[PDB]
Amino acid sequence: CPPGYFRMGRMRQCSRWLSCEELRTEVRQLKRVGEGAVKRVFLSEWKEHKVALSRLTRLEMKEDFLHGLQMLKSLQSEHVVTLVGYCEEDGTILTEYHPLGSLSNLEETLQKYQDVNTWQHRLQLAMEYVSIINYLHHSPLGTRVMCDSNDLPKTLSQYLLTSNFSIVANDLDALPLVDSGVLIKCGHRELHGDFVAPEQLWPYGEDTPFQDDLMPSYNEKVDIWKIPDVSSFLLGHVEGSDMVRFHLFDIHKACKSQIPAERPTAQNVLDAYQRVFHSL
Ligand SMILES: Nc1ncnc2c1ncn2[C@@H]1O[C@H](COP(=O)(O)OP(=O)(O)NP(=O)(O)O)[C@@H](O)[C@H]1O
Ligand SMILES: OC[C@H]1O[C@H](O)[C@@H](O)[C@@H](O)[C@@H]1O
Ligand SMILES: [Mg+2]
Repeated sequence: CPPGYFRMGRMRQCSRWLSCEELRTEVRQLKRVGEGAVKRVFLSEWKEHKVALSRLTRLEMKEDFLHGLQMLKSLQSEHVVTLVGYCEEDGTILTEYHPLGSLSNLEETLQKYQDVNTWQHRLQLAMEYVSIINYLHHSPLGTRVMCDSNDLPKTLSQYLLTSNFSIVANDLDALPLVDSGVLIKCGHRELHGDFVAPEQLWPYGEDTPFQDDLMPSYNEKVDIWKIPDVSSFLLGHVEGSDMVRFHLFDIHKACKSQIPAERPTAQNVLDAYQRVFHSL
């Protein structure tokens, strides 16, 4: 669809984005389905279509809410959830509903849908995830980083499983730009652990207390760092999974280089995933 238009369901053609009056008069809210530091999300209906209605939680998270909306408007593509309508005044966003929901439900979903509970389909799932990262790193709005991914469940929370079994990014609230000398930080609070990239950890030791003003900024390689965790989750433990992990060890090891500049690009990881896929 051209910029500003959407298509879903049995729509053969593209319709303009809905506005405040259409959301106020034509959408019937059905039941809560998610939440949400920024949005409260409701399964809803609009004509024959199930849609998601995301409502701003607190007029204080407002700034994060419009960022995701602006990201959503400019980043429409096969990799992002379809934007249907929005209303800034009401702090609402309308998008295509995906009844399989969060990527977290993958294992639950794959038991009906076991024509696709194979290693081949899971690895293709993993290739779609990397394709999104590659798209975000080369987006209409420049290189964008999927900042809100400090642990596996939270990272998966941000993507949806479509009924065809593609993946799309959904939550784009935290999407800083990397560029000029423009680097980024994922929040203002100290990050800990091994899921975040090591350059996201405080670098100055226990004898220097954390000060965000001293925390050095970083770039889109923090997304590369997290690829093997998402890929491994998607492969799961069905026949062939460990065979695929074996062939992915080294590309995944390059994804965990302590030195960010040594990690591959998303395009490199995708390329290697494809070669491994067709070889097996
Ligand atoms: N279009 C949709 N179709 C189906 N389920 C959805 C849809 N949008 C959101 N949900 C569900 O509701 C949740 C909404 O979370 P999300 O949009 O990430 O809100 P949020 O406030 O930004 N959460 P956070 O990650 O803390 O910033 C998702 O993780 C899904 O479980
Ligand atoms: O919840 C929003 C906030 O969450 C975490 O602190 C980080 O991952 C940030 O990038 C993000 O801005
Ligand atoms: Mg989220």
